[PDB]
Amino acid sequence: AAQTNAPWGLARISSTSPGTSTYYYDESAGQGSCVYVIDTGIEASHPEFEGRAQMVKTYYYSSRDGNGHGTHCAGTVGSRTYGVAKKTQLFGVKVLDDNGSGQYSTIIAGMDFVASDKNNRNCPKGVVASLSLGGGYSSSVNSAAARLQSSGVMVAVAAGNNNADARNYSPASEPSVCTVGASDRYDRRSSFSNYGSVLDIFGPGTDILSTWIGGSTRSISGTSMATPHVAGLAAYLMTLGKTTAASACRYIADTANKGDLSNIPFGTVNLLAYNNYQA
Ligand SMILES: [Ca+2]
Ligand SMILES: [Ca+2]
Repeated sequence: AAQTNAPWGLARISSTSPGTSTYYYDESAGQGSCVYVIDTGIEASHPEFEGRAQMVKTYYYSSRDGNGHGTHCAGTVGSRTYGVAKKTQLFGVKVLDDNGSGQYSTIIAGMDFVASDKNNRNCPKGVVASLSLGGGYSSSVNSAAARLQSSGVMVAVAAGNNNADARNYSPASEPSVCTVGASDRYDRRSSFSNYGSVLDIFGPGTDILSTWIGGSTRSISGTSMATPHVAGLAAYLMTLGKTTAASACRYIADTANKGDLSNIPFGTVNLLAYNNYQA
């Protein structure tokens, strides 16, 4: 399949080179996989989700996404126009309030929820969790991410937007998950992207068009706009049978575009998520 005039990030993950406009992908499109978006929620009614999104848990008074952040991230995973995995099932877990903030205890609960809840769901191609969030280092938060991974979920987390070593941020610094940095359309490390030895992979994160609340769309930037690219790619590869929840981050790194990025500090991987699609 080919989506012409795709958002640059989708085009980028299906090319060995920057500057293309077409997103090439296998038409299976992550069908039969499930991605939990742990965030501010998902506006499941957005036409772009085609009924494939639903809220499954909230830690606040409502399950509504009153911010937009979670809806944007979910859109990059699996919306029709803006998504990597256009036929995946999306599950919303609202651990962040409508200002985009959340307590560590709640974020941990949300992770533990997904580890259990997946057993109530029909996801024959496997399960992914996308965590576009984080704060300062916490062993408790890291441990929760490690548990979720261990339970058989592909966990992808944002590296953070501090232009610093991700070792001092959680869940970014948990080694056993997939820690995602951000790049821009000219293959530069995004100016804000964290870096460091803990990063597994980079994804498109600067000027990312996706879904927004009120049935709208907008372009925003962050390591968290890169995280769902990798989560969606994982789901896509899992549907294809190329890899598993336990091994997908490694597989993505194995098959990444190598050395294409600039302003990568010594000691940080120079690896850009790539679907290696051959028609
Ligand atoms: Ca290249
Ligand atoms: Ca890792």
